[PDB]
Amino acid sequence: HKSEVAHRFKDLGEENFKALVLIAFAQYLQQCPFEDHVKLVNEVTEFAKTCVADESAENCDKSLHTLFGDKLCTVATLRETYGEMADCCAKQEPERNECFLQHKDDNPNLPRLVRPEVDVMCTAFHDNEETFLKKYLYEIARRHPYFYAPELLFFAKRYKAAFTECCQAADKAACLLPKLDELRDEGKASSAKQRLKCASLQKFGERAFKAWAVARLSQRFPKAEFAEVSKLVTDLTKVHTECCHGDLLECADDRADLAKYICENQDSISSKLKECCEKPLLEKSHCIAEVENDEMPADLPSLAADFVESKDVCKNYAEAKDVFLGMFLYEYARRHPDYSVVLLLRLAKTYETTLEKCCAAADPHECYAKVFDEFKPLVEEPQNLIKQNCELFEQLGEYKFQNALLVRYTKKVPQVSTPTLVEVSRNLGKVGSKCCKHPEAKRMPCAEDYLSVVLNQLCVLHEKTPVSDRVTKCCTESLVNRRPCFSALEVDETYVPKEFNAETFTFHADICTLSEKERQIKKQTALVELVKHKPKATKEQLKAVMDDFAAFVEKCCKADDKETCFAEEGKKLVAASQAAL
Ligand SMILES: Cc1ccc(C)c(OCCCC(C)(C)C(=O)O)c1
Ligand SMILES: Cc1ccc(C)c(OCCCC(C)(C)C(=O)O)c1
Ligand SMILES: CCCCCCCCCCCCCC(=O)O
Ligand SMILES: CCCCCCCCCCCCCC(=O)O
Repeated sequence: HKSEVAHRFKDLGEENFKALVLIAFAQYLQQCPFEDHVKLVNEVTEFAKTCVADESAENCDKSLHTLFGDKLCTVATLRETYGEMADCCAKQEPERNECFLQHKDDNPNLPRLVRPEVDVMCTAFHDNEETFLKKYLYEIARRHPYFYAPELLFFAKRYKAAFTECCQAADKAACLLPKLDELRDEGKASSAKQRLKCASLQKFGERAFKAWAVARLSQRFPKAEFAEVSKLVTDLTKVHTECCHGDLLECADDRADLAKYICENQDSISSKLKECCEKPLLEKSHCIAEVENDEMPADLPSLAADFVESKDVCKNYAEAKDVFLGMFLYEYARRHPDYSVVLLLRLAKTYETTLEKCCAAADPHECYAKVFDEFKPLVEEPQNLIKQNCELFEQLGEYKFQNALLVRYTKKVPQVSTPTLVEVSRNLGKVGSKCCKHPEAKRMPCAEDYLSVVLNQLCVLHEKTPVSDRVTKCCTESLVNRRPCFSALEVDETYVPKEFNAETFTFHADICTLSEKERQIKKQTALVELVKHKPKATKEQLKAVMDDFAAFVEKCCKADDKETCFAEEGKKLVAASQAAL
């Protein structure tokens, strides 16, 4: 209205406003120390409060984009520190705003953030809670300058909950450390998913995006009508396109506007939105993105009527193909919330191929008559992969599951580096955890969401140490072919066992006192190495060498002459194994 800064202040509230302003500057002034940022926040906050007191006070009618840039431009070492960024200040708005968007830093070469000791954290949290929370807010934002600010704030609030609860329990570290572990992983996945969505919008184009969204929205809002779903999809395409361009306030406005539309139209969308639609602006859109699926309408027709039997299949289709294809997607997805989106895209692509062929025939009905038979194999390939894999995760536990993967994937592509093999296999294990805990109906969606980041991370690592043609092929396959391509790779039978290195298999009882995390990685590294030298070992025959180590490392670790037990029985464990494999 009259004062944008006043409006935002009154809507977010002071606490939220302060945290968001800190995030906003942190992501642009990535090198300025925490103290300089607290300074800007307080200066910006004092000015806001003057505009809340009196909306027509001086400078209160300036745009928030204008006020943000001005404040960026008053930083004294701007030219010194950020170089080219300072030349943005020589421009008029809106070219100045656009100039700042281009000069952030994806890789600020800052040191790794080190998790202090539990008691060092709980005493810092008790002493100056705000200073403690906000510094960590600063450190994350400057390292993820593209992370959507409100989402980062919601994480911060969770961090607060964990420290509040655990810094008072008997075993602090037992309470706090799994929580820190979950939050970090979930924040890393959210960050990768955000950048991957924008990368996918450019790589694959707007058609692919609309197809994906139709399917997803139809699963979540099965009672909505096609036209309403398609109207939602049109807007979300704008929103994602704006957000990916990078301007935080424009992204926030577009998201907030969509949430308002949806909340003013719950009757046409979903019966599960009531609670989200009571929450304050800051949380509404995030709440909606996570709402559970509506119950689908009872007693829906077979898709056969409108898509196989009807006389006007080919006539309906040729009039507007993507509309007709999107109605198919809509009708299939609403009945199938248990499917992955990509599966639904494979079915729609199958239907599209058949109509392209058969609508040219003299008797289209005769040609496309058996099109639904073509769906059965596509549906069962990923259901079988889920059922089977999730049986093993229920049958081994995370760690042993992880070990089974290491063997499988090293045997498949034994040229991949050991750290990549280890990182990715461990992550795949964690996909098991997040997803096999869900009932059938939620399995394929869960696996799809997390696989997409895990497999992407594997591909990104792979572009930079390319050892395998077959891996490269799957990383540059189509959207729908990527995961099936991975699943299809055969064991490398034409491989050459890796040269033996005595040191690689040598443990120096360093092992008995390491964190369990490190003990796992070390065991897992060697397991990979084991398989890299002896690729031809058999299931039951490997379990042999593995169970030698099982007992070995246990007896040479019980306090005593550790040092030479790992020197003696070790050369004894190496030698027995080479001849046995
Ligand atoms: C092919 C492609 C290209 C670009 C993007 C962003 C894609 O993801 C769709 C966004 C998913 C959405 C709509 C946010 C949801 O699940 O609610 C897919
Ligand atoms: C660590 C690594 C190295 C090399 C490859 C090829 C990997 O592929 C993982 C495919 C995962 C999936 C889709 C669940 C499957 O097994 O079918 C993994
Ligand atoms: C310098 C002022 C920067 C202020 C940025 C904070 C406003 C962004 C949050 C808007 C609330 C969330 C909207 C939404 O995503 O639904
Ligand atoms: C290795 C553990 C990962 C979790 C269990 C395997 C999941 C199989 C994936 C099936 C669905 C993938 C999505 C798709 O391509 O349709």
